[PDB]
Amino acid sequence: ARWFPKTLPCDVTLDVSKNHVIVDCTDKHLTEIPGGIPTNTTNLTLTINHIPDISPASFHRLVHLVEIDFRCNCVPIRLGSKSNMCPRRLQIKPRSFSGLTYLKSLYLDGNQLLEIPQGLPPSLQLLSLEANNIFSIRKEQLTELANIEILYLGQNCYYRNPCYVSYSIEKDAFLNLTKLKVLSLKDNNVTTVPTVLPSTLTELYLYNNMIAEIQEDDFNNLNQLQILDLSGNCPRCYNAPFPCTPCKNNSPLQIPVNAFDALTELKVLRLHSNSLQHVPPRWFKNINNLQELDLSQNFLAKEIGDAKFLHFLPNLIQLDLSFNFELQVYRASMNLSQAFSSLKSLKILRIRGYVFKELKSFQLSPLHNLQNLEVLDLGTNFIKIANLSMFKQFKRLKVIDLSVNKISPLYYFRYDKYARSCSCYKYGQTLDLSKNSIFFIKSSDFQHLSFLKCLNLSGNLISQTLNGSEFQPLAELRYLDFSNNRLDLLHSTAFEELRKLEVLDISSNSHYFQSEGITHMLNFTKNLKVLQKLMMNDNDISSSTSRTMESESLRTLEFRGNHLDVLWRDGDNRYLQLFKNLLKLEELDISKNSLSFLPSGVFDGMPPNLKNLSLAKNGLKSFIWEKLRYLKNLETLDLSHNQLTTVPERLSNCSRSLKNLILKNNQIRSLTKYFLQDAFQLRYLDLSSNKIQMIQKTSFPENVLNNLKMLLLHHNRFLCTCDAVWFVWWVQHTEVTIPYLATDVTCVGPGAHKGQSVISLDLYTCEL
Amino acid sequence: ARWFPKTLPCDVTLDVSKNHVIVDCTDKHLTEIPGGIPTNTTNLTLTINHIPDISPASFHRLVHLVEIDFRCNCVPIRLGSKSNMCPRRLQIKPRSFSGLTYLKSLYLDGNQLLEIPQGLPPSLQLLSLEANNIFSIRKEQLTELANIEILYLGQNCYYRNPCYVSYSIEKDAFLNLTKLKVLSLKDNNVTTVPTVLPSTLTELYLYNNMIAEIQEDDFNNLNQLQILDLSGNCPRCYNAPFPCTPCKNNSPLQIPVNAFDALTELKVLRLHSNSLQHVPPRWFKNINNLQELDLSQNFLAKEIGDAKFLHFLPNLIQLDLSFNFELQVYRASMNLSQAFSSLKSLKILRIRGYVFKELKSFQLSPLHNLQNLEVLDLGTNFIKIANLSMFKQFKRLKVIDLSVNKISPLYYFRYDKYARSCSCYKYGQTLDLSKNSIFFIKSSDFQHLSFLKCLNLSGNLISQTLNGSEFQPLAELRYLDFSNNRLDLLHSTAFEELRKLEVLDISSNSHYFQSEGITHMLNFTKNLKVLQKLMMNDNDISSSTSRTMESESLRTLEFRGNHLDVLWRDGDNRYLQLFKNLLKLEELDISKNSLSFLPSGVFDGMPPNLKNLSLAKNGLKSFIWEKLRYLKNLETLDLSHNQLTTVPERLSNCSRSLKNLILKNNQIRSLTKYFLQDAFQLRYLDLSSNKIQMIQKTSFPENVLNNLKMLLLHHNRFLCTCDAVWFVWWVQHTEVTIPYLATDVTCVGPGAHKGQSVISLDLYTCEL
Ligand SMILES: *[C@@H]1O[C@H](CO)[C@@H](O[C@@H]2O[C@H](CO)[C@@H](O[C@@H]3O[C@H](CO)[C@@H](O)[C@H](O)[C@@H]3O)[C@H](O)[C@H]2NC(C)=O)[C@H](O)[C@H]1NC(C)=O
Ligand SMILES: CCC[C@@H](CCO)Nc1nc(N)nc2cnn(Cc3ncc(C4CCN(C5CCOCC5)CC4)cc3OC)c12
Ligand SMILES: CCC[C@@H](CCO)Nc1nc(N)nc2cnn(Cc3ncc(C4CCN(C5CCOCC5)CC4)cc3OC)c12
Ligand SMILES: *[C@@H]1O[C@H](CO)[C@@H](O[C@@H]2O[C@H](CO)[C@@H](O)[C@H](O)[C@H]2NC(C)=O)[C@H](O)[C@H]1NC(C)=O
Ligand SMILES: *[C@@H]1O[C@H](CO)[C@@H](O[C@@H]2O[C@H](CO)[C@@H](O)[C@H](O)[C@H]2NC(C)=O)[C@H](O)[C@H]1NC(C)=O
Ligand SMILES: *[C@@H]1O[C@H](CO)[C@@H](O[C@@H]2O[C@H](CO)[C@@H](O)[C@H](O)[C@H]2NC(C)=O)[C@H](O)[C@H]1NC(C)=O
Ligand SMILES: *[C@@H]1O[C@H](CO)[C@@H](O)[C@H](O)[C@H]1NC(C)=O
Ligand SMILES: *[C@@H]1O[C@H](CO)[C@@H](O)[C@H](O)[C@H]1NC(C)=O
Ligand SMILES: *[C@@H]1O[C@H](CO)[C@@H](O)[C@H](O)[C@H]1NC(C)=O
Ligand SMILES: *[C@@H]1O[C@H](CO)[C@@H](O)[C@H](O)[C@H]1NC(C)=O
Ligand SMILES: *[C@@H]1O[C@H](CO)[C@@H](O)[C@H](O)[C@H]1NC(C)=O
Ligand SMILES: *[C@@H]1O[C@H](CO)[C@@H](O)[C@H](O)[C@H]1NC(C)=O
Ligand SMILES: *[C@@H]1O[C@H](CO)[C@@H](O)[C@H](O)[C@H]1NC(C)=O
Ligand SMILES: *[C@@H]1O[C@H](CO)[C@@H](O)[C@H](O)[C@H]1NC(C)=O
Ligand SMILES: *[C@@H]1O[C@H](CO)[C@@H](O)[C@H](O)[C@H]1NC(C)=O
Ligand SMILES: *[C@@H]1O[C@H](CO)[C@@H](O)[C@H](O)[C@H]1NC(C)=O
Ligand SMILES: *[C@@H]1O[C@H](CO)[C@@H](O)[C@H](O)[C@H]1NC(C)=O
Ligand SMILES: *[C@@H]1O[C@H](CO)[C@@H](O)[C@H](O)[C@H]1NC(C)=O
Ligand SMILES: *[C@@H]1O[C@H](CO)[C@@H](O)[C@H](O)[C@H]1NC(C)=O
Ligand SMILES: *[C@@H]1O[C@H](CO)[C@@H](O)[C@H](O)[C@H]1NC(C)=O
Repeated sequence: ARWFPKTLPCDVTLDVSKNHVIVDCTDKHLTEIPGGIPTNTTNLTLTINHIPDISPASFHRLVHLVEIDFRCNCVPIRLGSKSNMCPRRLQIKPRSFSGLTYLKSLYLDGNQLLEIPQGLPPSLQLLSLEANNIFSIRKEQLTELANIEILYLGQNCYYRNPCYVSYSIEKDAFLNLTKLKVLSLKDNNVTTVPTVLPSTLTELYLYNNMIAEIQEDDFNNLNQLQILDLSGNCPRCYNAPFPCTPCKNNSPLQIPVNAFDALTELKVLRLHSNSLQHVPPRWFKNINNLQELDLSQNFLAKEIGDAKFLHFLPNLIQLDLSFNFELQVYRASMNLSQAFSSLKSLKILRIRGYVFKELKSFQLSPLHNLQNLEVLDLGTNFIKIANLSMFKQFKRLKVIDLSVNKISPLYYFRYDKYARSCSCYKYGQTLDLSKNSIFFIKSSDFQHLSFLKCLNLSGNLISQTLNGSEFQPLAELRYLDFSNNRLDLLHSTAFEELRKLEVLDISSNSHYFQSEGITHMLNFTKNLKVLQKLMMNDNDISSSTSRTMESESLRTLEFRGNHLDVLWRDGDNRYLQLFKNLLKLEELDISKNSLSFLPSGVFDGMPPNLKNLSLAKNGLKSFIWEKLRYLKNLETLDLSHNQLTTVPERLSNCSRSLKNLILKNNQIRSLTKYFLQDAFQLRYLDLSSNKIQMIQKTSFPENVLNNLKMLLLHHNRFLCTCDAVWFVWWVQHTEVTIPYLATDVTCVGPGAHKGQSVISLDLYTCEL
Repeated sequence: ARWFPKTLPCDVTLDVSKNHVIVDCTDKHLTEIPGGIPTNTTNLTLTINHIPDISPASFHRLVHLVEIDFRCNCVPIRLGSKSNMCPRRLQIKPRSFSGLTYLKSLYLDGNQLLEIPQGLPPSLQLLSLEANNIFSIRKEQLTELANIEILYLGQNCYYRNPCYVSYSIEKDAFLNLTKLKVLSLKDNNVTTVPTVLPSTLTELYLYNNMIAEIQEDDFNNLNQLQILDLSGNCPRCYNAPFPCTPCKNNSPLQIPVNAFDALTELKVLRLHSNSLQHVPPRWFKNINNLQELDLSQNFLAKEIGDAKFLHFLPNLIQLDLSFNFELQVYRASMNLSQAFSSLKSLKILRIRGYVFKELKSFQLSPLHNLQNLEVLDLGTNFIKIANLSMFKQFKRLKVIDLSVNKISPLYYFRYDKYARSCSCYKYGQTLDLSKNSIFFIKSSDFQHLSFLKCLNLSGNLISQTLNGSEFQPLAELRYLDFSNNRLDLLHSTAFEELRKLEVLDISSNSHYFQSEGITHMLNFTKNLKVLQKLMMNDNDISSSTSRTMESESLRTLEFRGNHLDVLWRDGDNRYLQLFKNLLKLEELDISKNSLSFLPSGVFDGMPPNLKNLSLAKNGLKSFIWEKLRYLKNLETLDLSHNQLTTVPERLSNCSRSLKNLILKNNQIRSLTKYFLQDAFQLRYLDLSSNKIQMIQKTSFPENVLNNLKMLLLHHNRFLCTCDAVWFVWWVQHTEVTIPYLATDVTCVGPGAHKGQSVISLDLYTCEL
């Protein structure tokens, strides 16, 4: 179909709507900028490569460039790879970017640059220089950036990329940048807030620095500021998973009471990890539109009980007061101030790491009349006693998170959560009791909680024989996550009281299935009349008392990580019809079941409307492809990560309906003579990570290839001799999507073509 | 330096003491018996091969053969592999074994033979024909076996190898075999006990058959019988993991009261899975020397309460009454008859699967004065309540097994446990409480059990902050298995009360290490003054409050399955000396820790007496070999299953003490010019499963190679051209142990030599 093959090692996407010709060369092991890049290229990306220098020859013909994303070409030694370390820093010669008069964005992050690149065009609106060795900002170096709007200079002096000296900023360095909206000097060893900053700033990030005190003048002219982040200045270092140095004498970040007076348009204020002991109400005197306030990782345990500053925050949407506990005090109860009732517009409230022994209904009374409250997160508190019926006065809430607690009958601790690199809530009211010490359950525990749509009891100590009476009040429940427990299916009436249950997860409940002679009733699904999805993964199921699983509604069953090779032992025909009576079953995942072979009767004993079947990671050494005729509605068949050596003689003769066939990571050395002859329903074929040497025209007919949405042939043992004249010509001139063509579709031999891509091959010698 | 290379594909071991020249060809993918087998061969083994026939040419010149082990050459379709199924049964032509006048043993198991091979020598003492299609025994066919002593004919007609008809045995078929000591007709569809059997029988096995009734005459002349096994005749099929057909009307195996009268020398009687409801005392009237009695998988729950037959068994050593529960009764208590006190010589008593709610001290009173009692196993009983202090009257016992129970504050079910294929008890008194519902522990729980030397609390629900007061009475404890629990190391005083503790297993206690911000005190080892081995595997440890683990006695630490890549994050120098203060540490396993690279300071921060270190399954892309100089007492270094591409330039310049280096399963394509030059201390090197093409004398000097105990070079990409002239010659003429030489040390190329072994290569063309 194509007259000229695309030999460039980059993915070229055209977007005529926004007029962008995008060339993506991300992680293509390039030591030079490749030749033949389109002249109309607007967005050129060369991220994760080993190009040692940039010169006027680099973007000589690409005058229409609007963005250059030249990131991580010489990433610092500690942040980057150790197998392929950068020998020398990126060298930018003069007049490299001056000729590109249309350049709006330029990312030169992770390149070990010592200074700000000079000679940049006046049309540049965004400049990113993160993870470099630029630790001294001078006014003369910023003169070229007259029209810059976004400027990232962070991660230039911190534990992962040290500079061994304090960050220096000349007085009024950013002042004459009259269009600067976003400025970020995060993770830089900055000692004072740089002044005078331009009034047009909308976002300012000075987090994870050595700023010990804020002056009252530091933000006197930032009347258009929306986001301010002064986190990690005098940090709370208890259990920090990174080198953490707190301020001397355990003092907090000293912020004057009138420091935020000029910030009338402030929406987000992040004071995370600042060792604050008090929050003065005077801070929020002129801040009426504050929507997000993060006060996590401070010493505000006593302040949570008084918190007079909450009366000055009626438009606050998000409030975070996590990990504020007194280092050596295990409180008896949580004391929330009555001022929390004045937070009329609050939707999310997170108070993790408060650390208290007992939660009571009256302790959450300041939160009763907060009509817009959606999320109440009291996780990681080590709560031992909590009457779950107290949440009957919180029916309007979407999520009630009590995860990681001791109730019985990396986000807040990571150094930089916005670091740049080179679920059942949709069902309704969720009550998360995951990672808890609940060992026994009864109907009275879930009393007055009939409104719940999802209950996550994952990671608990429940080692009970459920008989259909432990969740009687949970009538509206649609999702129950019972994973990482010790479910004992002695009675087939387990879970029957949950009549509106659509999804049940009983994965990683292997305990009773590991010991011999224990009764297991897998026929418990018959009583659940509206169950759509069931997961019983990693349960090590090798035996069952019941021979059949019945259900008139189940559409998806995940039986991964079990021992169906033991149940379907050759000669034992008892469990071959285990999934047959699941009449509406469309998806069955029976991967990771040690099935070296499939006995006769497994295909006949499959349900009638089965569409997607996965036999992946089983170690299958043989497969009777002709047996796929029994599976009349088969669309997807996943046989990845197996030891299969051959493909069927004629795939169309094995299955009339098969659309998607995944054979990746197998021992296939050759395809049959007429493999895809008349396979008209086939739309996707994966033969990657195999040992295929030759592919002929008869095996891949054109009428079948043209209907394919994608064909994967990468990581194969292709021999590129004159016998492979058809395959090399077809691959080069086809319009079929074949991923990784110019990076992992390689000739293993003969001699000269070893390690060469098939897309850049020229077999003119085979026709003289 | 051998003069003639050993090209035979079998391991030839010489034993001049017993004149045995052993030739082992087990699993060598042979389609013919290989040529050049030594003439003095006594023991020839050809197990797991595809040799289609045996003829007089097979053992023509091997006249000194005392044993032929020709097993699993045509294994039945259901028992064997499906990728390489046998096309036709093994064909034995006439006069194949008649010429071998010294043949004493002949195993022809798993070959689909239809009849007993005829023309065998008169010197044969053992003949095994298991897993074949011989289901009709005639007297004329056993004429040739006049001097046979051992004869296995089982597994010829069962679910894994059916015959579709009952097993037929002619009357007095084995009677004239006047030397027959062992006879086994197990798993054969046998309907009646064959009569008259020869009086010289010492062992008889008729288990897993259709014998519904025993006649009083069946064993009237077996006065020399020691072992009798009539198990699996009228079996108990509840939760059987194999096709199980019980006798009609739930009737047991009908055994007359005087059936065992002539068995005066009987030592072992196995009546497992016979659906017995009563055990008449009259059975053991003339059996005074019975030592083992297996009555498991029967319906003897009520009989355990009366058991008058135990008065006729004073010399019984082992008694098994497991899985005798009434299918639908959960008893309140265990009722053991007072007749158990008359078992003076009993050492092992197993009563698993009795199924009862509460164990009380007085219920075990019949076992108080049994002075020789060593093992009391009451596992798989679902016991909910049991005062552990009751075992104070059982100090003499070696093991008290209460595994798989509900106590809170494949052997019995496999078809044939003797099927032929093609721990802390040494410390002292063990109390096994594994796989139980114990969620909380205190000193009073282990009161009066100071005598215990090992306590296995593995697989329990303990989610407690141990502070050194939960095991105060356990003063003599040397081993504590606390694996598969939820250990919370809040206090560094955990386990300190166990002062004589030598081994501590806290593996698979990942729960609290998975959630952020939780305090973890790994320095708890300092208080344990005699701890020799500590295992903290699969705990997902990514953070720690303490920076150093201290111990003046710990010799072995297993830290597998953790996140040392997170603790030793580049730039974070805080946990690099975590294992340094473990001064007597000789073994450290830090495999499976996601360590793609080792930061600088890990080697310097290692303990001084570290002998063996494992960095296996880490995904290591690079390794600074020169850093091994810090580890001055290093003998073993295991870097298996990693992504290392190169070996050091000079291994001698890296380590002066390294004896064993394991580099299996890596991406090494070539060795450095002078790799093992002057590395005289090396005694073991593994370079198997790598991509090495060439090995020259400069990289592998002979003075260093000759001192090696073993050198593994299998599964490599060896190119066998004239440049590899030295490697092929050395490998052919060396006495150094290289395993898998004539099976997996193969030439990948060029053309002609593809798939050929290097041992059978002839490079005479490279020297003309
Ligand atoms: C962040 O900036 C501070 C400076 O504001 C850096 O601190 C300084 O770091 C250097 C190098 O580690 C220290 O110098 C050394 O001092 C020792 C002890 O006197 C001496 O033996 C060495 O030869 C060397 O001179 C210096 O004392 C230290 N100053 C202070 C006040 O701490 C810090 O390294 C920077 N961190 C990062 C990650 O960039
Ligand atoms: C080795 C034991 C294997 C298995 C055997 C179960 O058949 N037992 C068990 N299997 C599993 N997975 N968990 C447990 C927990 N405890 N038990 C013992 C047990 N608990 C209850 C009964 C009921 C007794 C009363 N019965 C009736 C009640 C009235 O309407 C008719 C049934 C229901 C079972 C019988 C019983 O054992 C005999 C278990
Ligand atoms: C997110 C919480 C992380 C961590 C914080 C503590 O490291 N807490 C915890 N870490 C871990 N692994 N487990 C648990 C279980 N409960 N808690 C809460 C808790 N329990 C006890 C105390 C004692 C209070 C009294 N104190 C005494 C010591 C001696 O001088 C007198 C006071 C000992 C600790 C303090 C405390 O939290 C403040 C845990
Ligand atoms: C090509 O470069 C332009 C200019 O940098 C990118 O434009 C940004 O697009 C996003 C999404 O529409 C906007 O939010 C930004 O405001 C745009 N930036 C500027 C400076 O206009 C564009 O995304 C790039 N194309 C691709 C595919 O990455
Ligand atoms: C070689 O064959 C002889 C004869 O079958 C084997 O001898 C048996 O050895 C075991 C101990 O290993 C004794 O218990 C048997 O009584 C011996 N049988 C006979 C008939 O004497 C010998 O083990 C074989 N050698 C090897 C290495 O397998
Ligand atoms: C065990 O022997 C019995 C006969 O004693 C076999 O039973 C017959 O099997 C055939 C084939 O399935 C049936 O047509 C007969 O009706 C069966 N007869 C009876 C009485 O059951 C049985 O198949 C044999 N089993 C094995 C595993 O060899
Ligand atoms: C809550 O804390 C305040 C101090 O911040 C204290 O005065 C008050 O008594 C506390 N409330 C309760 C119920 O303990
Ligand atoms: C739990 O709280 C409910 C009221 O919400 C009450 O009826 C019930 O008795 C309480 N249960 C316990 C065990 O305190
Ligand atoms: C339950 O919580 C666990 C974490 O504790 C999480 O992995 C899982 O996805 C949750 N369940 C649902 C349905 O979201
Ligand atoms: C269900 O189990 C509970 C708790 O053991 C019990 O009270 C109840 O009677 C049981 N109901 C049935 C029908 O088995
Ligand atoms: C499950 O199977 C058992 C027999 O093994 C039967 O008694 C029980 O009624 C079955 N349960 C259902 C829901 O079909
Ligand atoms: C087919 O089912 C598999 C699971 O077996 C799933 O991962 C895949 O997304 C499904 N594809 C379609 C098109 O439904
Ligand atoms: C398979 O192909 C053969 C030969 O054309 C034909 O006889 C047979 O009916 C086909 N079966 C199916 C299911 O297509
Ligand atoms: C033990 O069982 C016998 C019947 O076998 C019965 O007579 C006796 O009362 C039982 N003992 C107890 C304590 O229940
Ligand atoms: C456990 O038994 C001992 C006697 O061996 C007794 O002193 C103790 O009180 C008992 N404890 C309980 C909880 O029954
Ligand atoms: C404890 O029991 C488990 C099985 O429940 C076993 O794997 C482990 O080896 C036992 N511990 C010891 C020290 O033998
Ligand atoms: C140890 O913990 C127990 C509770 O398990 C407590 O009674 C005791 O006072 C504690 N001792 C110390 C020294 O902390
Ligand atoms: C463990 O370290 C903590 C500080 O992190 C210290 O308080 C405690 O004494 C240490 N324990 C031991 C046994 O060294
Ligand atoms: C590992 O070290 C132990 C001593 O701690 C030693 O006995 C053992 O032989 C070593 N393993 C190997 C493979 O050398
Ligand atoms: C050992 O290696 C170091 C580092 O490459 C090198 O400087 C030194 O010369 C080597 N030792 C010898 C004896 O060559």
